[PDB]
Amino acid sequence: LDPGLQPGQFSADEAGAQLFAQSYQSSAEQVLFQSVAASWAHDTNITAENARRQEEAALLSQEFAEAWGQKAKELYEPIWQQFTDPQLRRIIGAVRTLGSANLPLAKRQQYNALLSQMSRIYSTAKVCLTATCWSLDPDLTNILASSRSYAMLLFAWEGWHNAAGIPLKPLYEDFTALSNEAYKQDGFTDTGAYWRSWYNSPTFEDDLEHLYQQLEPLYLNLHAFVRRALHRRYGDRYINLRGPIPAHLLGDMWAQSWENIYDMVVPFPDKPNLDVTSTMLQQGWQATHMFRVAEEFFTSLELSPMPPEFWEGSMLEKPADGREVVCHASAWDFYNRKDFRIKQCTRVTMDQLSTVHHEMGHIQYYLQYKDLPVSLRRGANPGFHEAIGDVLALSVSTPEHLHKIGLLDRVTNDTESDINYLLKMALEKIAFLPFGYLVDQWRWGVFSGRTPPSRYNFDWWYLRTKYQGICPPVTRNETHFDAGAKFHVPNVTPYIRYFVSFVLQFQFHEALCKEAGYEGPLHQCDIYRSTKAGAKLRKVLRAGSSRPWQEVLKDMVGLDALDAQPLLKYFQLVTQWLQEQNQQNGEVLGWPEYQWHPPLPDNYPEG
Ligand SMILES: *[C@@H]1O[C@H](CO[C@@H]2O[C@@H](C)[C@@H](O)[C@@H](O)[C@@H]2O)[C@@H](O[C@@H]2O[C@H](CO)[C@@H](O[C@@H]3O[C@H](CO)[C@@H](O)[C@H](O)[C@@H]3O)[C@H](O)[C@H]2NC(C)=O)[C@H](O)[C@H]1NC(C)=O
Ligand SMILES: C[C@H](CP(=O)(O)[C@H](Cc1ccccc1)NC(=O)[C@H](N)Cc1nnn[nH]1)C(=O)N[C@@H](C)C(N)=O
Ligand SMILES: *[C@@H]1O[C@H](CO)[C@@H](O[C@@H]2O[C@H](CO)[C@@H](O)[C@H](O)[C@H]2NC(C)=O)[C@H](O)[C@H]1NC(C)=O
Ligand SMILES: *[C@@H]1O[C@H](CO[C@@H]2O[C@@H](C)[C@@H](O)[C@@H](O)[C@@H]2O)[C@@H](O)[C@H](O)[C@H]1NC(C)=O
Ligand SMILES: [Cl-]
Ligand SMILES: [Zn+2]
Repeated sequence: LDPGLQPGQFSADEAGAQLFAQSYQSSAEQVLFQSVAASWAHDTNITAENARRQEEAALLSQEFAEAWGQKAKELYEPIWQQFTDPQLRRIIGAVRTLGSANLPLAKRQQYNALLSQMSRIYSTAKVCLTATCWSLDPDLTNILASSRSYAMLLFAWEGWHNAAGIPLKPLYEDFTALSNEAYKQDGFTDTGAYWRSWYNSPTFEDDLEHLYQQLEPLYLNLHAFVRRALHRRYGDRYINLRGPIPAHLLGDMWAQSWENIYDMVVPFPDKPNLDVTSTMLQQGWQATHMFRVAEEFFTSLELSPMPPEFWEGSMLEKPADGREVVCHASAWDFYNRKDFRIKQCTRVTMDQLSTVHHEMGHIQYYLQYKDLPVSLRRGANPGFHEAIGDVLALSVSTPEHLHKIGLLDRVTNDTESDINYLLKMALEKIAFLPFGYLVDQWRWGVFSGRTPPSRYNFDWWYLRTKYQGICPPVTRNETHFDAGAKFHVPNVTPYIRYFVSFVLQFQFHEALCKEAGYEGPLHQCDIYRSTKAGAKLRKVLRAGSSRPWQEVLKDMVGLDALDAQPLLKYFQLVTQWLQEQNQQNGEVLGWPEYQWHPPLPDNYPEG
């Protein structure tokens, strides 16, 4: 560790703790910078030499975290919990938490190499047909989205899960043991306990379950309606009206968003076509247009534009040269208050437009809290950060807004059009809920030891069937590691944040619409050009993690807890309509033939 980056001396009392805290933050910026920079170089240009530089950069950050971590515990361990300043207790609480830096050197290197290898495996895996091979993004993504051929979709689903999942498994086991070993020395029973403590709610798991119970009837009804629509296209052989849906027929590799099958489920096809992708293609929209249009929504609210550094630095398309990259969208803060970037392999579609807004939301957060102490540059909780861009995307997807931006010529205000719109949004928002809830339930069980390696896939599919009511379209066994085929698992980044954001964003939407002075139905609200709504959103963004998230929420929304009510209110019309339709069609809500799997196509796997 470079001498400048090492800690000096401070008094062993609260007043000393304040100075320790101030100096820690000054040094940390450079170490965060070189780390993030080394990660960028690798993720935008995957090579062994860049991977090695990233591993070296991570080692340095562990050195840093060790020096300052041990210093905080040297001075403050028996006394920091009774400190009078609660904002101090949060940083000294953090700095005394070493994480992987608790590992001896050889295991640090093993830990860093594992993250590097798992990430490379997920992002360079391919499905080969003969000579040629498909990558996840764009090739397999476009197949899952626009093929309606049962066999083709199955070849893509099976291919990807095998390519990514199988080689990840032995590495994921080693990672889990090293991860737990590290956080066990910080006082947590396991890494999962550490991840949960970010929400600082002693009753987090029960609060989540009580939320899910309110939402589950909305999913069951969406599920049944959709299952019926599929049965009409695929037939009685491949779809069971009383069983789970095959996991490859919902438009998405993880069946996590159902937006791509909108055309099969749209109840009133004679109204305006709310999927706007084909108009985007016809008009010749490119990535740059999508980002500029996103930016302009932000600036309409009197929030910040993207700085020159973002446009010069960002990667907005998959590289055309001979270069491999991590294609999973991501937003980047370099912790120097100047450099902020998005890395997205942007495709020209309506959902990608929402994703552009999603990522730009992360950046806008960075732009607003950049003058705060580096430790306070986070969301109020991780769910806040994930909700910002989605909030705006709610206004952007409205037919009234799509008209303003030239993507929809008709603009009708009738109950059939509302049901079309609300159903489309449910395919994106309601269909995600079960998946968003289950990923970290799986991962928490793995970290606790409840799910050992011999049950990784057993317990994944139990949860997948339990919550989503889907089944794998081919037989799986414990050699498969289907969880590993989802980005966030091998990239070791938590998921519960997405479930929290899909609820929170409707709470934000309701409050910003009210502040904008908007009076009609909540699902028709567009906050475009509302400076008042902007000022309110800005207060949350500039606060960072300096105050408890319960208080930040209260000031914005009037409530100090997560609440499903605004989401229910938003969807109320289609919730009532879907119930009615399923009764009238004699549907069964749920999948009581839980053991059912579809047969293989006759010529599997040829074509
Ligand atoms: C789409 O249409 C709805 C419904 O509009 C209402 O019913 C229709 C059948 C017609 O008869 C309309 O003339 C009638 O307004 C619109 O929602 C409605 O918007 C109005 C005005 O924004 C709301 O009236 C307000 O009510 C509040 C009290 O909550 C008062 O403070 C205000 O003074 C104001 O009068 C009305 O509540 C609202 N209706 C419902 C059921 O929520 C909607 O605006 C329209 N959408 C678009 C994009 O034009
Ligand atoms: C499209 C979005 C990408 P994201 O912006 O949340 C992406 C996911 C990710 C996480 C770690 C490494 C690399 C990427 N998150 C980010 O880029 C940011 N670092 C999130 C952030 N949080 N605080 N500051 N920044 C995402 O993954 N969405 C969920 C719903 C999904 N598609 O499963
Ligand atoms: C991808 O990364 C490699 C390093 O892994 C970069 O290659 C270096 O480029 C510089 C300047 O052009 C040379 O001086 C080095 O000798 C190169 N290293 C190697 C191992 O070849 C490369 O520039 C990166 N590509 C892009 C587009 O950024
Ligand atoms: C797990 O399954 C592996 C491959 O899958 C099998 O073959 C495919 C083509 C399907 O038809 C399906 O029935 C089978 O699952 C096997 O090679 C492997 O032996 C299995 N693993 C164990 C431990 O038995
Ligand atoms: Cl999280
Ligand atoms: Zn995100």
